[PDB]
Amino acid sequence: ACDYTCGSNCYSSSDVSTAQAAGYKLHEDGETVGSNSYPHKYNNYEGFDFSVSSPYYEWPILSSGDVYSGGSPGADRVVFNENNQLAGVITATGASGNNFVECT
Repeated sequence: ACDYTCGSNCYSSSDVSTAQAAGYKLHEDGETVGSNSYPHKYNNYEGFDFSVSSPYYEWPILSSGDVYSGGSPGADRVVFNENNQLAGVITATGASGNNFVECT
């Protein structure tokens, strides 16, 4: 089936790693992409039980299988810290307001 499921989307650990590495390479390069400038800090107002240390960053993960390069961010994100440890996979898909819900 799917390593991670974000609402309707199905992502495999390869998907997640392709998105995390990209994600992380810009953050170490002091760069960003798009109107809302990703990757950027993730706050954790949801209170997720992420066992890797903060701070956290979020990067769009796309259902198309493309690596985010500006434009529509989509509702799913990858969350990584400074050691490039995966915190988890979240989506805006299914929550109340700005809440994110964790992908399954």
